Amino acid sequence: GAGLADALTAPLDHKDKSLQSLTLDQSVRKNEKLKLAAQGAEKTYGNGDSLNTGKLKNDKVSRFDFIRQIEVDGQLITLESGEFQVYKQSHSALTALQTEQVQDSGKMVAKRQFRIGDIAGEHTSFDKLPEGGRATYRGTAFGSDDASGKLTYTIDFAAKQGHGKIEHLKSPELNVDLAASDIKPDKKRHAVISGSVLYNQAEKGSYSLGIFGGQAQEVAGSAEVETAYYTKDTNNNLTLVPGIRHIGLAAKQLEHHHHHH
Repeated sequence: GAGLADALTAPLDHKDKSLQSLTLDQSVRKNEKLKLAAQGAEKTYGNGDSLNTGKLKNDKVSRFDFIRQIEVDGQLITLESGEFQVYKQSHSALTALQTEQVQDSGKMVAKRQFRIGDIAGEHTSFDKLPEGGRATYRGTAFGSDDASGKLTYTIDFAAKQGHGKIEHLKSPELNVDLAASDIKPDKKRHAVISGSVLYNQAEKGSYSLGIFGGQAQEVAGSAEVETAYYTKDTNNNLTLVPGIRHIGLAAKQLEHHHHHH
């Protein structure tokens, strides 16, 4: 697939597959500039700009190089550097950022972080949900340095309650269970599910999924798993501090098309 450079250069096309535009909001805030570069050329994005996801492959992670910067007195200052990840589905898509370089004034230090960017798509109205039956969504859960997570979720529309499970991630602590939670309409009446995660029947963080698709075809959100990492003091004093591991979640129902299997 060589159309990943077309996502940064070619305009929006109505014939492109599935979700063709992603509004970059949380990925780049305020006056910041998010420069994406991959394959051939590059494109700079501002807050609210559109990402031409239509020319990216569905159900796969596209990887760009991102430089998050800001202008100070007419000159761009590199705030963050790393890899920008985009997972595209048919009615929803989400982005993630792997921090590789931060500031620490004029230089850049090497720090590795990972956060979830935007989670956008055709939000399903809570007032337009099915009434009865259980939908099975299967897809990907991807975290820092691991895109092979297998996400499985199921929603009961008669009880308005869904639950899930994450498997096959490299770190066995991240293979956590998505506890049962109710379907609730958010501020914009969109159908969202928020709950906790369970490892060995113990709370280890939270998770938030959004229902996307005109007929609730897909679910897309993120999970925050509670972990603990080491901090090396200025005198080599280790401290076991708590941290959060962010996991991108994106699943879809099994499709049945008119003219192909």
